[PDB]
Amino acid sequence: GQFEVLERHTQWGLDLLDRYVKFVKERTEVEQAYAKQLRSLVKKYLPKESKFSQQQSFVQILQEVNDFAGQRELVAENLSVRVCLELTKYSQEMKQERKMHFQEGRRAQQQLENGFKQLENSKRKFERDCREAEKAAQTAERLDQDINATKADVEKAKQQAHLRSHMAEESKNEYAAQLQRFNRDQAHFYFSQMPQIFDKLQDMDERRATRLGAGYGLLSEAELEVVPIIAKCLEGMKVAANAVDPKNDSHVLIELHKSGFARPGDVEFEDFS
Amino acid sequence: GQFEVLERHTQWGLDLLDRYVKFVKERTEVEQAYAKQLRSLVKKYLPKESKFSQQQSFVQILQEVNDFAGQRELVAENLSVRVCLELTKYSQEMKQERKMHFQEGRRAQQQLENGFKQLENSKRKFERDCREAEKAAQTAERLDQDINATKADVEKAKQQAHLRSHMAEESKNEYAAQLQRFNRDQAHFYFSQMPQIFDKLQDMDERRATRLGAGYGLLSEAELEVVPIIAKCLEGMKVAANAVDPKNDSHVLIELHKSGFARPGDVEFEDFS
Repeated sequence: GQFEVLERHTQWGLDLLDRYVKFVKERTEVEQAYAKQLRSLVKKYLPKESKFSQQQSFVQILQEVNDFAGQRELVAENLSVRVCLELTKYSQEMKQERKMHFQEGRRAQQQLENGFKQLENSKRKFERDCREAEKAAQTAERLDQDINATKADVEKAKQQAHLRSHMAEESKNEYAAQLQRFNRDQAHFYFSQMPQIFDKLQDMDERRATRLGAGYGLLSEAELEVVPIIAKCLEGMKVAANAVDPKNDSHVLIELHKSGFARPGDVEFEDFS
Repeated sequence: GQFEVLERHTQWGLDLLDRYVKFVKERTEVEQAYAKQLRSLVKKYLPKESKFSQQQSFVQILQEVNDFAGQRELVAENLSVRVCLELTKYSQEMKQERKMHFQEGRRAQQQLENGFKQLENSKRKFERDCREAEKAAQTAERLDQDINATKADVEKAKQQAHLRSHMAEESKNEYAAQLQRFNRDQAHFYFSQMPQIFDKLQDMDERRATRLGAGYGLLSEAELEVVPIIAKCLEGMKVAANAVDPKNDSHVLIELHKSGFARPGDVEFEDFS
């Protein structure tokens, strides 16, 4: 009974494993689609004038957003490897080890069942043999009481009875031996054989569970790894914004252009006379 | 000259403003599409068995990922407000203030140009008036030298000359006054009038530049604001993974099910005889 339960439960353990793997695969894809659009966006507004801080910082910011997208691709990459690829391989291993333990258990059950079939046939053969001996005893008996039967009639019927009696005895002994044989095997089957199989499944199940736990961890671990650089990115944007020097951009304007500011002097008198 | 340059430059300042606004709007949309898929994902694997830590932590993790999506929506929300909405309104204000300063400048140029047209007409009228006086002087002169002309011929032609001479003098004075008038205005135009307009455009431009700088800042500021909760989210996932107690889940299994583990005893002997 504890066999069918472990069977459904260990299968459930692999199913959950396979779902987590599936959940991370999609997380990976969702993450990548995002980074993609982030790249595209940066492409769309980046320079196809660039002397003023205003136009400068905007580039520096587009740059850090572009780096940020890089970090997200890094997470999608690591998860895809440390989790999906690895755990998918590991789920295949455990799916197989599980199969092996159950085959060993089934073989154990089959060996005992075959023992039971032996028990059965010997009991049956004992029963029928008992009936014959009884039917042959009733016959010999009745003639024995028939004062008109001959001594030969009694002798013959008695022979058949003694004969069937011995056969029932022999059949009884094989039934008995078989019973003793079966009971020991069954006892041993439940005392050590099944417990030993249960241990293996408990061991494997616990290993998958622990490994599934580490898989859970890789989800947050991949995020944590990129935390520092994402912080670098954010700072890079904060400095860029504070780099915008409005009063100085003005200075730069009335500079490269001033050489064209002509201040016309007084118009002259046109004496025609 | 410095007018047309400031004209193109201040327009460029508003254009860059409008591009940043545009860049953030899309960032907002890219961010939202991401959070959406993140929500959908969590929906897809969340519970439509839940007694084992393994199934537990997975939910707790799906929960924190779901919260994470919330934080991203929060950023998309804030940017959409503090940047897009606000700066779009502000770009409209500055587009209008800019228009106003240039109209004031154009009016200044038109007033001077109209002054020049006055100068011109007076010069022209002086020139033609000079020629007449000259043509009339050559006529009076020639008759004056003609010993066969009469005194009347000379007198008449001289009258016409003196007359045209006075008209040329009067026209000269109006040309002169006009010149003095124009030169002062032009001088004043370039000394104070245009400088005063330039200041206003410099002031406005610098204000848009500074404001555009703050807009740049809101990009990183919105990220920083959610940094703490995103950290909470990551921790929530790390604990969940470390909460997976494999050895204890086993315990929970051979519990709610054990009441069904029947250990069959010895089969009994069937004495038929």
